[PDB]
Order: sequence, then C-alpha cells, then structure tokens
Amino acid sequence: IRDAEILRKAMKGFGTDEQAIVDVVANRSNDQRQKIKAAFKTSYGKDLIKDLKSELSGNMEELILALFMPPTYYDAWSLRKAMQGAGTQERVLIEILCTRTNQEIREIVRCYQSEFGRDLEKDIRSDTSGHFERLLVSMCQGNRDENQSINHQMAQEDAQRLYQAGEGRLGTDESCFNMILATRSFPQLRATMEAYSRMANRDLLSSVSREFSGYVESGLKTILQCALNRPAFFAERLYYAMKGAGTDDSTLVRIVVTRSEIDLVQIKQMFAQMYQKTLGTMIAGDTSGDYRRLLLAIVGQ
Ligand SMILES: [Ca+2]
Ligand SMILES: [Ca+2]
Ligand SMILES: [Ca+2]
Ligand SMILES: [Ca+2]
Ligand SMILES: [Ca+2]
Ligand SMILES: [Ca+2]
Ligand SMILES: [Ca+2]
Ligand SMILES: [Ca+2]
Ligand SMILES: [Ca+2]
Repeated sequence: IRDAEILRKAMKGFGTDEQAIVDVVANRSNDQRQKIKAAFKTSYGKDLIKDLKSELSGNMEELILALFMPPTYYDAWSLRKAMQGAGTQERVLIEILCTRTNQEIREIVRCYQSEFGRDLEKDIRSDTSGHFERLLVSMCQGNRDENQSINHQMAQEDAQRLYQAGEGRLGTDESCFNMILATRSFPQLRATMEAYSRMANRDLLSSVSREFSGYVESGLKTILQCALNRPAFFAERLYYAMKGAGTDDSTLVRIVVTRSEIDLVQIKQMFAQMYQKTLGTMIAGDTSGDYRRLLLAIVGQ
C-alpha cells in the first residue's frame, strides 16, 4: 500500500522519477512485487504494469516488466515469445528448458496451459524437429532422476554406452545421449563424465561437439555444463551477452531477473573467476541510464 503510493507518486505529473521506481522494485522480492501490484490496483483501480508501460520505455521498461512477472509465468511467457510466429530462438528454449529443475518445469507446463490455453509440448514439436525436438520434449517432462546419491556401476555402464554410441562408431546413436543426459540426476551425470574421461581419454563435452552439431549439441552441452556448475553456465551466457559492441539486452535482462532470487551470487563469484572481472564491472561498462542503475541494484549489495 505504501509501496504502491510511491510508484504512483513517481509517475504522477509531467515526466517520471525513475530513481524512486528503482529504489522500490530493486529492494523488494518477487513475492513482494506481486503484492505491490495488487495493492496498487485496489488503491487506484488501475493496472500498475500498464501505467509503467506508459511512463517507461526501452530497456528500462522491459527490465521492469520482467521484474514484476511471477518467475514461473515469466519463463512460460519467455517460452511462448520464443516460439511465437515464424522463426524460433532455440537459444531461449535451451536456456530455460535445459536449466530449470523438475519442480520449475512442472509449474511452467501448468502455467503455460492455464494462461495461453496451449499445450507447451505440442508447441515445441511444431516449432522444432529433429533430435532437438526430442531433447526439448524430454526436458518438458520434468522427470529427471532426483536421487542425489551416486550409483557407481550405473556411471560406469552409462559412460561405456555413451562411448559406444558416439565415438565408438561412425555416426551417432543420438537417443542414447538423449536418454542418459535427460534421465540421470546431476551428481550422477557428474560421475558419468568422470568415468567417461578415463575410458575414452577425452571428456564427454568434447565428444558431444564431435558427434553432434546445431542446437542439439548446444542443448546437450548445456545439461552437462549445468551438471558440473550451473551458475558458471549462466556466467558464460552473461559474458557472451555484453561482449562485443553493444549488448544482448534480452538475455542480460532475462538471466539477471530469472536467477536473481535463485543463484545470482554464485553466478557472480563464478563470473569473477572465469573472467578476472566482476559481473558488475562488465554491466557498468555495457549499460547506462536508469536501466544500468536497476541492473546494478539487483546484483547490488
Ligand atoms: Ca506495501
Ligand atoms: Ca505522468
Ligand atoms: Ca525523470
Ligand atoms: Ca519487508
Ligand atoms: Ca512505453
Ligand atoms: Ca512458430
Ligand atoms: Ca532460430
Ligand atoms: Ca514438426
Ligand atoms: Ca559490449
């Protein structure tokens, strides 16, 4: 109620107080940002998101818009917009569908139905094909093994099978990589890759690059890279987003927002090590305006 007043106050009159908007949104959780959305509608009978769309613009607007969406609905929205129309940004389908957990995936499948009236998996099969469709479909099941204990005989056998399905033959037996990489738990996949390094004399990630290509290779490496160090995978994705002239603002916003309340800290510590440069320094050089002030506040203190 008090928070809803400030945003209304900061939008009232000519112009906008963008600093006040940041001081509220960046210092409030997502659960709290939903209760501010609700307190706003009751106090004034207007939607806050629409009033924010009228008085913000550009990267500031989309970063604030992302920050007010519930985490589940945001992912589901992000998946719909990645398939909407002709074309597909399979990078977005990999970043979500290959990195979210079983719990997160099942909420998306529920929210995707109850909000757009569409079948998530059905949408995936139409916008994709090949072994990538199969990989994303497995991802959509949200059915990865959850036992976090290591089964050693399984790790051995699995690696041997992965060895025989790719390197040990001409061509590749893709569904074998689909099976283990989509069914095995993350500590189990880590044991699989350790068994695969000694027997193959070449780590599992390189073999994926050799026997696979395209978005399947990207998707498969994503799962493996997440099994090793999921925060480090995002760090690399954020590094790619701001390297070069300009910024991939869609990605930089999406990763900062979606992982802000999950594992952002570990992403920063990873990013610092992999690049000898804080994630804040990279952003502060690549962004400006209030849009920068919001991004730094979210990483923050
Ligand atoms: Ca309040
Ligand atoms: Ca105004
Ligand atoms: Ca202003
Ligand atoms: Ca509080
Ligand atoms: Ca606008
Ligand atoms: Ca389409
Ligand atoms: Ca594409
Ligand atoms: Ca198809
Ligand atoms: Ca740049």
